[PDB]
Amino acid sequence: MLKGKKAVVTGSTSGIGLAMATELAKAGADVVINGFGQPEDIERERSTLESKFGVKAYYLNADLSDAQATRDFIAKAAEALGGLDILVNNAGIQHTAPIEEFPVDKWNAIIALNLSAVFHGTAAALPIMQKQGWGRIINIASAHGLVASVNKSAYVAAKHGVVGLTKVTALENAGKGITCNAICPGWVRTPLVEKQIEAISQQKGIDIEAAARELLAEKQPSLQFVTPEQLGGAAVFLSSAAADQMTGTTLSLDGGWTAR
Amino acid sequence: MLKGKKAVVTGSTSGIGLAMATELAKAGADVVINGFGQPEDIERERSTLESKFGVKAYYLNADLSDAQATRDFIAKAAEALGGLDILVNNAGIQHTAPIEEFPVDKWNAIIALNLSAVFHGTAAALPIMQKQGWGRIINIASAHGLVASVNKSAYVAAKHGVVGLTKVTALENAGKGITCNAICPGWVRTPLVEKQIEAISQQKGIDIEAAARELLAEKQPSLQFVTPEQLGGAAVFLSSAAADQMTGTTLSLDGGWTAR
Amino acid sequence: MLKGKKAVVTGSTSGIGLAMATELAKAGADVVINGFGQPEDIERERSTLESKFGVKAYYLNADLSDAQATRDFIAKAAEALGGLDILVNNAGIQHTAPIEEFPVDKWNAIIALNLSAVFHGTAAALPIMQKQGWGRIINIASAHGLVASVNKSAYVAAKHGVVGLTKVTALENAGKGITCNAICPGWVRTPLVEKQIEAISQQKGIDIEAAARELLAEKQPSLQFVTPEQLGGAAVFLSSAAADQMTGTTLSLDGGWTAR
Amino acid sequence: MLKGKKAVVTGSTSGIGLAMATELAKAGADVVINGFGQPEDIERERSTLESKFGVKAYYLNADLSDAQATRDFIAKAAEALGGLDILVNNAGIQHTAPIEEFPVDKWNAIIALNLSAVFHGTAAALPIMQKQGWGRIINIASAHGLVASVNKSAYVAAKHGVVGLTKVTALENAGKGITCNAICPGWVRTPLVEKQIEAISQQKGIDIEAAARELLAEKQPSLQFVTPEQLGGAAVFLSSAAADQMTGTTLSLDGGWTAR
Ligand SMILES: NC(=O)c1ccc[n+]([C@@H]2O[C@H](COP(=O)([O-])OP(=O)(O)OC[C@H]3O[C@@H](n4cnc5c(N)ncnc54)[C@H](O)[C@@H]3O)[C@@H](O)[C@H]2O)c1
Ligand SMILES: NC(=O)c1ccc[n+]([C@@H]2O[C@H](COP(=O)([O-])OP(=O)(O)OC[C@H]3O[C@@H](n4cnc5c(N)ncnc54)[C@H](O)[C@@H]3O)[C@@H](O)[C@H]2O)c1
Ligand SMILES: NC(=O)c1ccc[n+]([C@@H]2O[C@H](COP(=O)([O-])OP(=O)(O)OC[C@H]3O[C@@H](n4cnc5c(N)ncnc54)[C@H](O)[C@@H]3O)[C@@H](O)[C@H]2O)c1
Ligand SMILES: NC(=O)c1ccc[n+]([C@@H]2O[C@H](COP(=O)([O-])OP(=O)(O)OC[C@H]3O[C@@H](n4cnc5c(N)ncnc54)[C@H](O)[C@@H]3O)[C@@H](O)[C@H]2O)c1
Ligand code: NA
Ligand code: NA
Repeated sequence: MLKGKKAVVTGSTSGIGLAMATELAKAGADVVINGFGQPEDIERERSTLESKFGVKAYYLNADLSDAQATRDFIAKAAEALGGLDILVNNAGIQHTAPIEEFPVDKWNAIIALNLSAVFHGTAAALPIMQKQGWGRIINIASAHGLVASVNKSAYVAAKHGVVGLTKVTALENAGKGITCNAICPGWVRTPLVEKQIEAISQQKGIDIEAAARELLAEKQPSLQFVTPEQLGGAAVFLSSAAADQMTGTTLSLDGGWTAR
Repeated sequence: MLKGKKAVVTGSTSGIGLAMATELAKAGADVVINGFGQPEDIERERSTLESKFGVKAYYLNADLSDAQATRDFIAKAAEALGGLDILVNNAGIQHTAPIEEFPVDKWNAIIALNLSAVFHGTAAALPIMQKQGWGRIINIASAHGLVASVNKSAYVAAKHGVVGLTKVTALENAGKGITCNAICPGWVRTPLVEKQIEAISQQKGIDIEAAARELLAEKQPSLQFVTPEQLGGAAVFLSSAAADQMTGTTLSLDGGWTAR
Repeated sequence: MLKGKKAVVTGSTSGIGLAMATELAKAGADVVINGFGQPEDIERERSTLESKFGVKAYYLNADLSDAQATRDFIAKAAEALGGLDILVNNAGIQHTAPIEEFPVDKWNAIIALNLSAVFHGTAAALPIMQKQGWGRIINIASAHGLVASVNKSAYVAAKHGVVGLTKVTALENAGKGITCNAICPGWVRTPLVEKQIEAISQQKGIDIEAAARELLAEKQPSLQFVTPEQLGGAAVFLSSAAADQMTGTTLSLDGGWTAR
Repeated sequence: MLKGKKAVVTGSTSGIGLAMATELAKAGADVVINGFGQPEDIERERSTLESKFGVKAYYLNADLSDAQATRDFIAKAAEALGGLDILVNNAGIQHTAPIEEFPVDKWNAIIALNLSAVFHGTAAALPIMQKQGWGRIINIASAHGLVASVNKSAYVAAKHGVVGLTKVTALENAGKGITCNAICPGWVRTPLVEKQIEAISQQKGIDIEAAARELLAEKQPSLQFVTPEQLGGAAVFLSSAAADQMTGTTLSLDGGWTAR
């Protein structure tokens, strides 16, 4: 556990990121959360981290598709926490279309958030971690950082990029007490995936749960979703001493996706 | 933690395997240990698992280079434990030489133990795990299951084989409550590596600790050994609920080896 | 050979790209070249393709860091050639620095050219190839699309991205007569690498050829550079019938870099 | 082309190997063929290589599941040819079953032929190639050297092993003028695959060509078989000067299998 640690999770107002923040707070870390949503919902989440788990929590709104806003977000997060031990670069978006129809603005948006924000956030965090001789950078990539699917050019490119960037970060900081790894989930039933399930259901003329089964069966041999709580557990493991020499690698929780 | 669980670790009389057994016993599992060594040392280890950690422990001697002996070992282990929830296929040997000089008997020995024993042990364990709808198979591969080094033809071939076999096991048992993953360590300073350090030291005419540094610097960017305790921690993570959808993959704890 | 084929090579005014164009022209393709340099040198190269190899050649200046300029370049190339059978996405730049010092504008420039231009060029080319039921898209990635090195965050991220994008392109166009693959070279002694050799030489206080040897020895087991002509040969192979079912993959010509 | 070169192809009495031998003979190499079959068919193939392509051809019967027989085969091949420039390690077998039912003798047979014979053949060939400062070792692995499928434990393990062994061979001989690479095909409609198609057809109660379509659709995005002639073309490319710095890698011709 992580008592005393200071953690930042991007895109933690909902989905995987919120489960990350929750597991980190449970383990005893103070947490900065981030992302979009209804103000009342976000404040309920912030206050819940504090009242359930007895840690400090802060919400810092920053649109991480902007480089300077990301760099400023990290600075503000570190100021709030009084340090920065663990950075989870999680915020991301999706858009599906074939390449020749793929909107240029969607390409740019996905590269900006899913790839460039990881770079800018890392760049801002590293000097803090380097000065204290301890850090964890945990990038949320995807099975799509290792393999491809149709109609996901920007996302697959970005996630592959994140895997590469994770490696560079690790190598540059090897031996310094700082590790960087990429968690690579398969399907997790958040709203990012519910939209894809809904789209299949309309294409096929089937109920939503039949469509969820079809989505799993195509990619994920276990035929079960990965959960946000499982991913939170993986982040806590990466943050532990057992993972001191785990750096520059991918941790796939994907129900067998990448085994075939 | 793993209270009530029944674990078998091959090649757990010393080295990584003994640390695996220790962490599993600490987490509350009963443990079957296995491997060669001085009878008094092995019995001290068995009795220590019991008296420190309050679990049952059994030592079953089996030379796992023999298929039938491996299959019989699993049966005897399951009988002793009253079940079999977690199998860690760890036993292995090494021999370095270039291919054209590599002894045929050493090729055969390394394939037999480092690869075939994983198959035979898995084959024996699976029906037990399938009937109870829960299992963990944890194969100890290597960074050398993903990349190569000179003079390690048999070992690299075997370890790559283990990574492949891990994938097949995972896919065949997808959704059944059984996962199979391969831990892929970089250098860990056991006697298997001390022999290689000694060999460098003689080649270079340097003290042993200088030779250990040279061994690390060539391969392992962190310039630190991975520890057996870290690997034990990884095994405990793989055995946890957070890893229910982690299957068919590799968990590299290698100080950056495979990032470059 | 490629008589009658219509090829476009980005960044073919010098370096690898010019060797690509040359091999394609030798094989009988008409070629559009592209890139920066002295006008007289570029025109000499264009006219040389024609007079040596008896093909048509065109130079179209476009700064491919701009999306619309890339898309317009493809349209103009296809108009010049009367079609578009083979697209080699080669143009790229490099900049070395550690992450926390890595200029934001250099990150943006490298992502724009080395990754985004591949997307925009592919997007523009695909409908042409889809309508004729034959095409080759050949992306020039790197060993750094598969593994990392220090101080190359943007480039490694971009090149990993290219490998991902190559996979998506291949899958979206599977069976259509169009393949997409990524050539992943190790060191090739162009000006992009000569700058790095010069930088080592100054850091170490050694002559340039000693520095070239040091650059090779660190990464490239063969201790020899890959040549632009070899890479041109690989492109010609990818464009051949033997490669009709080679799609979505990487072709490493790297002197062993990625084997270890 | 390969005029004057001396090539050996294991398991070249039929299937992929015979197409390998044919392309090598077409390119001007003398060829030793090997494998089982009807004596009259094998002699017709040998004599055809000579009369169509004007090269010398030899058939040497050796059961390559035996180490010493493999090593002796290489010696006899080199004696027949007057040298040995190109070795294609192709012979292989398949057997499908789940792990817990997988015959021990089939595990042993597949490891012996598909993995160990590659080692023994390489070991025998290397000193010949080392003394002349030129060689090509071309191992026929599979998509199953990179990823898994159910019911193929031994084969996947073996093929992964071959990929590892290829890397070691390459690294040990880096810079010596000898390269070693693994061709990794997807489905090729030989008798090894026809048996699997027939098995699907009986399971599903469908005609053989429907079953062939189902076999492709599951794994191979292009929905077309790879041909033996394509693979022969890849071998000829690997043997060319363009591939002098291609070593230690995999060349996937798999219709997109490994892209997803
Ligand atoms: N759901 C899956 O199956 C899955 C699988 C693998 C990887 N991923 C990755 O996990 C991460 C989280 O995905 P999720 O499924 O929880 O998605 P989600 O849509 O449920 O949550 C996205 C989060 O990011 C925030 N966000 C969006 N745009 C932002 C911006 N410009 N700046 C700051 N925050 C922003 C949202 O407000 C939200 O908090 C993403 O990187 C995604 O690619 C998801
Ligand atoms: N040490 C490292 O750096 C390292 C790194 C990666 C992977 N590995 C792998 O970890 C595993 C353990 O290695 P280690 O370094 O602890 O080695 P070790 O030599 O210290 O221990 C080997 C264990 O296996 C047992 N053993 C040997 N032959 C056996 C046989 N025929 N049957 C049953 N048991 C047998 C030994 O008695 C001992 O208990 C091996 O598979 C090895 O390949 C080790
Ligand atoms: N040299 C190597 O060792 C090596 C190895 C692997 C991959 N690569 C890749 O090969 C490709 C070519 O590299 P190179 O070594 O020949 O480099 P180079 O610097 O010699 O040539 C780069 C080419 O791209 C052009 N170019 C640059 N910016 C451009 C822009 N904005 N728009 C259009 N054209 C532009 C240049 O004018 C030139 O024609 C790059 O993608 C590089 O990443 C090179
Ligand atoms: N067919 C495919 O889809 C496919 C795909 C990828 C890889 N492969 C690999 O390609 C290689 C050739 O396969 P194929 O499909 O042509 O099979 P095949 O069954 O058509 O041919 C096998 C060849 O090996 C010979 N052989 C068998 N046992 C032997 C032994 N003990 N000693 C010497 N020779 C022996 C046979 O006589 C025959 O010449 C194998 O390694 C296989 O794993 C095949
Ligand atoms: Na590597
Ligand atoms: Na895959």
